[PDB]
Amino acid sequence: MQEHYQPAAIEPAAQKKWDDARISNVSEDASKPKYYCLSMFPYPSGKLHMGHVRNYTIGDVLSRFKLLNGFNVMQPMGWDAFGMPAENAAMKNNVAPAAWTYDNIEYMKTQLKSLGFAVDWEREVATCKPEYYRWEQWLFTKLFEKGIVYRKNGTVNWDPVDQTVLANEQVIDGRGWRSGALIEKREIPMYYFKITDYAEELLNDLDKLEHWPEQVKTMQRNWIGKSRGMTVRFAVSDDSKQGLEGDYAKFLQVYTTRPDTLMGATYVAVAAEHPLATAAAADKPELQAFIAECKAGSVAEADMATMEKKGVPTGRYVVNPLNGDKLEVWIANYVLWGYGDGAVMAVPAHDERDFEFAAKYNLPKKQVIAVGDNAFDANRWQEWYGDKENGVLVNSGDLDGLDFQTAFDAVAAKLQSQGAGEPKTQYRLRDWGISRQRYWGCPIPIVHCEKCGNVPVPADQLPVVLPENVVPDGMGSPLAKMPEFYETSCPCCGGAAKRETDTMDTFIESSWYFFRYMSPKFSDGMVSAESAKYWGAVDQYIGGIEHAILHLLYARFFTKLMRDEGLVNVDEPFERLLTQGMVVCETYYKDWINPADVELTVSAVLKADGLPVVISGTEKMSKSKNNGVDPQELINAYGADTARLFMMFAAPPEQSLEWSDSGVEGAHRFLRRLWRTVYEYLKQGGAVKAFAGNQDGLSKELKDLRHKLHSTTAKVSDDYGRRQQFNTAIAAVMELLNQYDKTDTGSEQGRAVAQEVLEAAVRLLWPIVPHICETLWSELNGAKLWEAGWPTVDEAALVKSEIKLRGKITVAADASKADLEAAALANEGAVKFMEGKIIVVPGRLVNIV
Ligand SMILES: CC(C)C[C@H](N)C(=O)O
Ligand SMILES: [Mg+2]
Ligand SMILES: [Zn+2]
Repeated sequence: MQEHYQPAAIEPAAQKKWDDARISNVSEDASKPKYYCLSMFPYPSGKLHMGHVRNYTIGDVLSRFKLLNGFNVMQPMGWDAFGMPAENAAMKNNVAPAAWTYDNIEYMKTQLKSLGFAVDWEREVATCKPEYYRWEQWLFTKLFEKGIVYRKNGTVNWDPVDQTVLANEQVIDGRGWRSGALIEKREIPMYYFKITDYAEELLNDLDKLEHWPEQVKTMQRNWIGKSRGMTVRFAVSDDSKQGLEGDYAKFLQVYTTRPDTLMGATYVAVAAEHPLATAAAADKPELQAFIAECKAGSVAEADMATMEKKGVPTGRYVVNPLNGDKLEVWIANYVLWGYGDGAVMAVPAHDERDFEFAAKYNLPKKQVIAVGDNAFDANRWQEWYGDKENGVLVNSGDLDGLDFQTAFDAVAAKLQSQGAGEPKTQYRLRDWGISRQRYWGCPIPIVHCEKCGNVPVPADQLPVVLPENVVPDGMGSPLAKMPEFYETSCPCCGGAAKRETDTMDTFIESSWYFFRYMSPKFSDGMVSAESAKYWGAVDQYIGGIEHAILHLLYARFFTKLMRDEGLVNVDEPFERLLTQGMVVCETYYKDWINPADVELTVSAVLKADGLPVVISGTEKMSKSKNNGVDPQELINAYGADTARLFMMFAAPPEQSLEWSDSGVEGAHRFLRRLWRTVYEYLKQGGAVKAFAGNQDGLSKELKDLRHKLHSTTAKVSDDYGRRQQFNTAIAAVMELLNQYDKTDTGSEQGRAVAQEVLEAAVRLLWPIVPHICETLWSELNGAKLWEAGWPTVDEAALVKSEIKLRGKITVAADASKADLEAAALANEGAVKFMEGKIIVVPGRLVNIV
């Protein structure tokens, strides 16, 4: 054994031992219980960043822990390789996006192998390869046949200068980004997943996920936005039919989730495109201007709640079918023409938005809900104005006194009798548009034929191959200009036809890749049933909260689609879910300087020029402030184990991790100490059989150390398995070593206990720093570490020794105050001096007066 810790020595050899042993290359082995630990696979955008290293070390700790508990553990990796990164690099460097990701793949793959993650590289996928995306094309056509995917016209943001479609985030103040020209909204045919059909199943199944963090389930429910409310029809007043045609001359229909407050509607509001809006806007020019100002506007959800609510009166009127009030119809910029009806009611007394609107315009407010003896101020919104649970109706005539749900059922009753109303479920969830006017993406398997329409490619012809020898210019979609690509035959009639040229939302790959890992070379379908039956569902998923909504929702949706196709039998893909916290680092600068390029003394200056540089604040490692710390700088300088140890110890996984030079140093020093402990131990005796069995007759000191050992093993087992707090687990192992350091392990029995401590410590840290632990282990013991398995808790080591003057009794050391006092009134010498308060002094006397 060398005296000095050399990570650059032992880390490649350990990996080679693990590789040669093929401990991570696993099959569908019924001779072992399966465990599927999955980390969110990366975009091959170039190199790894500290976020990758944190995410994948967390998954590897969990994987290795289950491995040492004998599970058949699959920890797969692969490349989410479609998207804009490559397309952008293709413009920047005149290289094909394929060639640019593959170069990133083989680099990041050796970068990951370098870190020693216990990963089944035989299960590696790359989503940008035909043998992968052919299967999402296949499912696309299957669902397109059933109408679960359909074609309809949707609006997009067209930049008439950059000449492509822009995302609703890449538009700034109504204009483009790299062009900044006035966006043209254009109606183009597009493909959708009918995810609304699965809304209720996606909502209700969340309850099955007892091991998901509730916030993620909460975020998923709010995005689906189920509501149980009422459709309500308002008779258009006789004087207000001027210009109204058809069923819009008859009634204004709105949706509401507070029909219990229908007696409080003081006006109504219609979208800019509403027939009543435009029928009023004929002879009134200022309404036509308002309608145009609304049309020329963003529709971003974030822009909507942070928007000055604006309305205009119309002079048209409708009648509330409950109390006969005459209510003016306003046009308002918060009403959207597409979400159910194009119009809402407004109850300012019990809806804050309606309250601020009515306070701006001096519109009336009618309190119809009261909450106990709560005073009500018409010029002061308070939280209880919107109480759906602790309210009963007031100023509502024959509806006074009912709670929400009783008044709900009564208003439904009253409205249905008149026919003017019916209950209705609604969801904010829209359908999932998957078409992208982009090159580097899965081609959409549809061929357009003038005779046969939009026909899907037969399963025999799949894949529709994306040509890789392309360098997109950003001035269009190169597929739509490649006749050698889009020109084809019709599969139904054999005549001239053109392929679809849009590609798919790259969320499509990440929506089913966890199943493909079960059989990534299977050629007869998405996933062989043999592997799907064995692996079932992902036992543990690890990723960032940036995917808690859309990616998880799409992954769950694809699971239930794939189930309903009979490809899998699970309903939900991820049982356990762990959200990694982000990694932050200080920034340095008008001109942001990578920290490794900086000499930071109290002060801080450049690394080259040596001139004073500005030490700015601390934030997520990014490119916007050039504070990403390349983990390759970390591995070269301290080894992989120091890197993994630093991030697992710096903070709990869910919490943000602050980069720290002294932190990495400490991690490396602790590994240096762990190395020296074993070396010093073997220098004065060499290996011996670890202590085991009855510990009676061990000295008090060695007994305590065995107590500290097996209590540590229980707490590290708990921190790995249930709490998933790896920082406290590492702390506990440091506490054991500290007590060991203070324990005279010189005797024969002392060396046996010392051997027990060390053999447990290296196995307890192996999930975090396996390179040094694998090395130290084989220097302590000749068996395979993975075959010796996770250390067991010796519960005997946890039982600590037991503790007129009438007599003396023996009680336990962890006894109760009633435990000692109970034996006092049953002692022989006690009853002899008692003849039919009890001052119990723990550790001395228990006198009974
Ligand atoms: C699960 C995937 C959506 C993860 C994604 N490829 C990422 O690197 O963030
Ligand atoms: Mg269950
Ligand atoms: Zn045809």
